[PDB]
Amino acid sequence: GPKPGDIFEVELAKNDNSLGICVTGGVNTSVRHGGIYVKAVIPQGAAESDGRIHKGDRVLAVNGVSLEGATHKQAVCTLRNTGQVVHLLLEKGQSPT
Ligand SMILES: *CC(=O)Nc1ccc(/N=N\c2ccc(NC(=O)C*)c(S(=O)(=O)O)c2)cc1S(=O)(=O)O
Repeated sequence: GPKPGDIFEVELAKNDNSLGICVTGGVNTSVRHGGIYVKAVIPQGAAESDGRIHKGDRVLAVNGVSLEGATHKQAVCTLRNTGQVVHLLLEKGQSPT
């Protein structure tokens, strides 16, 4: 598989179903690393259906936009405001599934 600490890109299509993602992190929200961790995933929502993204996975960028620094609300509203195919950048070292 990909190595731990591997930066990998996922293009998540919202083809199957609604996004059904939420995130946490930001300015030193609950999570210490402030990483934009996936907070919730709707069962068989786009992330879960795609199987690549799950809860606890950490996003850093969104279509080339460093989401780091931003608050958890922007992080959610960002996904919520993104389109069908979105380029998500994630780095390994995420929580278990
Ligand atoms: C998984 C999760 O946490 N989802 C969540 C959490 C809280 C709410 N309640 N109110 C709310 C609505 C909408 C927004 N932001 C945008 O619409 C861009 C916020 S936030 O900005 O404070 O996060 C809060 C809703 C939801 S939802 O089920 O994802 O709508």
